[PDB]
Amino acid sequence: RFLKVKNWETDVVLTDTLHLKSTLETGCTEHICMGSIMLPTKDQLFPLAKEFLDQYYSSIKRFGSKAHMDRLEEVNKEIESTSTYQLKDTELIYGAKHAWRNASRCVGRIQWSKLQVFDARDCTTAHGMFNYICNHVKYATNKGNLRSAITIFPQRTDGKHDFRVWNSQLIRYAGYKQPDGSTLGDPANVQFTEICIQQGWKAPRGRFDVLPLLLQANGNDPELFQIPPELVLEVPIRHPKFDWFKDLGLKWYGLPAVSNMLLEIGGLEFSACPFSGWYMGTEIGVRDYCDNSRYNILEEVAKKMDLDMRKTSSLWKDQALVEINIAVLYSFQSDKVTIVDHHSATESFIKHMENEYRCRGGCPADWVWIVPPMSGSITPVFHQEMLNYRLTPSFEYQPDPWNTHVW
Amino acid sequence: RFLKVKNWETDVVLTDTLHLKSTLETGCTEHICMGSIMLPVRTKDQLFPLAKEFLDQYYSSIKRFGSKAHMDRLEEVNKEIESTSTYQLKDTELIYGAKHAWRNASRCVGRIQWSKLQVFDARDCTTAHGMFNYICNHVKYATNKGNLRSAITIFPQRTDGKHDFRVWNSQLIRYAGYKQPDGSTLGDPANVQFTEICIQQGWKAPRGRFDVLPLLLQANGNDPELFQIPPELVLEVPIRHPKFDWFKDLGLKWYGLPAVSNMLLEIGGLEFSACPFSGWYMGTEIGVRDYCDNSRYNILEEVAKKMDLDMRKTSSLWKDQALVEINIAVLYSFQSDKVTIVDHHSATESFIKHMENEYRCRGGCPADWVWIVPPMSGSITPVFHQEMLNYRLTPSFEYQPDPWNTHVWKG
Ligand code: HEM
Ligand code: HEM
Ligand SMILES: C[C@H](O)[C@H](O)[C@H]1CNc2nc(N)[nH]c(=O)c2N1
Ligand SMILES: C[C@H](O)[C@H](O)[C@H]1CNc2nc(N)[nH]c(=O)c2N1
Ligand SMILES: CS(=O)(=O)C/C(N)=N\CCC[C@H](N)C(=O)O
Ligand SMILES: CS(=O)(=O)C/C(N)=N\CCC[C@H](N)C(=O)O
Ligand SMILES: [Zn+2]
Repeated sequence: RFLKVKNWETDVVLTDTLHLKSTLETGCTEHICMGSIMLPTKDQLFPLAKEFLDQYYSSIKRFGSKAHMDRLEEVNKEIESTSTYQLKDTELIYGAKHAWRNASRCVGRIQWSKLQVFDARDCTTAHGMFNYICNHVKYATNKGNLRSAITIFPQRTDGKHDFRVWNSQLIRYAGYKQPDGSTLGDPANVQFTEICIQQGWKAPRGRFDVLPLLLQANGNDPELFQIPPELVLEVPIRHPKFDWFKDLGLKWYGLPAVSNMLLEIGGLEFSACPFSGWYMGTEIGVRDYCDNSRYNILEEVAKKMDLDMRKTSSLWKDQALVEINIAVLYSFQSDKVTIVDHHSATESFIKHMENEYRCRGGCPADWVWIVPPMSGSITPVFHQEMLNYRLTPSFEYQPDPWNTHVW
Repeated sequence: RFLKVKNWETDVVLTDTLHLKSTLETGCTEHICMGSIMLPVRTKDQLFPLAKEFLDQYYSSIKRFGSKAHMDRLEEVNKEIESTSTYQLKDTELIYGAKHAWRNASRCVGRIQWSKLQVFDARDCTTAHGMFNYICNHVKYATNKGNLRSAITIFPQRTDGKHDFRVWNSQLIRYAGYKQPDGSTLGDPANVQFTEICIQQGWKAPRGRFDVLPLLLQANGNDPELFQIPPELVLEVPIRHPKFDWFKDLGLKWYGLPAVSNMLLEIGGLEFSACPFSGWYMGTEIGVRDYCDNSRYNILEEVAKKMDLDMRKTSSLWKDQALVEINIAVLYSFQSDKVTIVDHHSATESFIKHMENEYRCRGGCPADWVWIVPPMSGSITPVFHQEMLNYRLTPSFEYQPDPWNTHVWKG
């Protein structure tokens, strides 16, 4: 019931008690671990509301005050009458920060308390959503000095009036299937791109075409909008030693902004809650550029480096991988666009874990996601035992809207 | 029930039914995943079901389930248990058992090889000297002048827990570690405590950076005894780099034969507490972990210094750059000397093929992703993208506590 985690490089041992406050299920059982699986009424709402308000009032050190009991009454009263309730601004902000704090897959949580929350619950139309999102993009980008932000659209009602951003991220590149059988641009976005085209988007059919936004307000049919190009900061990729690197014609965008998740606070469900921070370099250099099902540039880069590609044991893939990732960090830094390397980020996360253990009694963490996709064991997180469990408020996956929506 | 796993790179989806045959616990629950935790005397009562389950599995494997030979063996084992409180495995069952413990080892990426395992039956051994002789033969056979062959040597099983056979070494071949008065460590820091024990037992330490440790062997619950492996049996590889001529001057070498000796082999409820086994190295074990872990030889700085990398900011990726060069050197050296080794690309690609074959022919393949994914270049290996299910099958290899913690010293 009190659980220990050991760091095997430092022998530091931490005791976790926070897991007892865990509510949602992991997918695992006593017989089987599913740790590496990517996706494992009024009666329901009151305990959920109560549990949240209790933690909220405890956090402002007013647990069991007349203000607390009054609010609990108030939220119960509103549920009994309307079947839902509305969060105070203070609760919304707390809930949002805590959903980030509880995100077991996020290595960047040392930042969790510095999150600008944009309350867009007064939004009613897709044009309204576009305005809120441009404002978020501009604020967060901050001319390259990135600031974490979330924009929160109105909460789910009967579930037939959902607000959704159909894009997986606010800013992403189009993917096209070609007569050739190959893919131009980002293969991850082939399906969404087709949905955009079918909805009327004029695709430039290039390698790095910034997708349009497909915004759904109030369960209505979604609409297309182009983000003003001047609000989309992009970084040309060059290498500090290889003058040829630029001829690869690579670029990426500065602002990572996940737009397809669901924010749950106090049992209320926010299906449109785009949030943004900044990149760890490996996300772009290792995953986006080198995944086989992504831009898959390893072959081309190794060729320019004139590495012996005959045998896997020459580690040509590993050498190219490093140089690609040096270029990504070099380019962002040269252009003064915030980016963090995996050494620095994982070091910060260890310090964050220690803070969380000291001040909160633990930190839910998913090792499979926290350890970077390159140079795993030379980062301190590789050697850190982590306990994974689900706390609320949370960010949850939700099904892609096109599978669900009724036209 | 049927459980699905997806490969997110290929979209291949596999279906697991083998998890239904799993009995032992994982450490996880519906409320908590312990997938990254390193470590999360039986009665006659519990022994016969364990034997029956194992013998049913054995007789099914040889297509003799429900045969007279099957039934007579169950009765024979049952009678032996009630009469003697334990039983003895037939040689065939021992071989099947040891191979299956390997097949079931969810943290092992090398399992494509599981069916080729040379099993040395050392159950007639009685003394530490007898153990030394068995182990020398295992080393020489497995080494095979660099053409490494997988092998296991199996000493007598546990009886009352007071007469255990144990190899105190964590591997048959490993380098000494010495803590210096100034707090620095000479040699391998992982082996400091064991080295101290060896010295206290009477080993004369050469006190260098790569001294092969003596064997410390316990037979029949007796106090352990020291022995030096003949150096001519210990194959070692000097580490050099194909392009960097200064790399040799780091003075690095490593041994060719990895031979884990501190695990317990469980077959049909019987416990083999001394069962050293060996295969061959994946390059990253040495080049990433043994050389570059901060708490091991820790060579990253020195290598990057010699490479003249920009070491003032982590964001130059100097550590990553040096890491690749070290790992190229390890593979180049082993290959140049004709000592078996496998790179992490080959080994993981082979593992995915193994895993797919196991799903099709066995109904599953328990695998621990945390351990299977290599410690460098994770996502450019196919295993990173493979969903895996981890569960415990028997026969199995288990951790056991270190014997210096439990041993009753006779004097
Ligand atoms: C400020 C700098 C941040 C850094 C460096 C960072 C880093 C990361 C990384 C590397 C991942 C793994 C992503 C992947 O492999 O696709 C991740 C996941 C995640 N992050 Fe953070 N993040 C940051 C900010 C934020 C913010 C502001 C939020 C929410 C307010 C957040 C919430 C999440 C969530 C929910 C996941 C898991 C998403 C999933 O399961 O796909 N992050 N983060
Ligand atoms: C033939 C070539 C083999 C290769 C390339 C190989 C590869 C590996 C690697 C890389 C690991 C993780 C090691 C670590 O990080 O410390 C491992 C673990 C393991 N292997 Fe294999 N292995 C091989 C043969 C064998 C054999 C012959 C056995 C037993 C018969 C075996 C049983 C195990 C077990 C039980 C583990 C988990 C050890 C632990 O939890 O500490 N392997 N193997
Ligand atoms: C199958 C496996 O769970 C999957 O590839 C995971 C592994 N670790 C990951 N880690 C991060 N940060 N992001 C990912 O997309 C993944 N993918
Ligand atoms: C805490 C964590 O479980 C621990 O460092 C593990 C991670 N994965 C590993 N994987 C392998 N192959 N070997 C190891 O020693 C480890 N160590
Ligand atoms: C998008 S975010 O909120 O800042 C969190 C983060 N840094 N990464 C999340 C997903 C981004 C994705 N891995 C990508 O490479 O585009
Ligand atoms: C030792 S073995 O049975 O061949 C399995 C294997 N390849 N590795 C297991 C342990 C070796 C250890 N990682 C080492 O670096 O010495
Ligand atoms: Zn688990």
